[PDB]
Amino acid sequence: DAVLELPAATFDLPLSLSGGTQTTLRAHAGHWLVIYFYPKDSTPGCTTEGLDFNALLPEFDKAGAKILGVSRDSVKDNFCAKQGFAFPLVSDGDEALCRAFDVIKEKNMYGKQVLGIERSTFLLSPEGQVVQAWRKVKVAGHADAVLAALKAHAK
Repeated sequence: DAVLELPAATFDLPLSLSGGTQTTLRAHAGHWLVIYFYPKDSTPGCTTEGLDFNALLPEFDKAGAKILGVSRDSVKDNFCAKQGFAFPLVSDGDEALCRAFDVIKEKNMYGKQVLGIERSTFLLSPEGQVVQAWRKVKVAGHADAVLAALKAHAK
């Protein structure tokens, strides 16, 4: 079965691409979609997770999937966004997508409780079913694990 049920409206939330234009999940209907969420407060983790997926992108493509990286623009490095991944990065400006996937969590930051993204990834089928989820992700080996899961489901 599916491991998560998304509200249908999630699929037409307008998502801002790092370049300025927009996309939606519906635009990816018909192929597998990996959606990974990353917190803003860890630039090295952002960079590495993104570069790992970038290195595997041709393999993802052959296995019938696209990748979307998602975070939320916050006033509180640009280094990660400046890397140039060959898959889209989106800024979820109002946390609508993040909240749909339930990835916004409370964290303690030096005393202060704050809201932040819990690093998490979801694999969606060509028809939009969430077939597998990963939460509070350890970056090491993660992109490989997601690729392995995709091949197990799609083949």
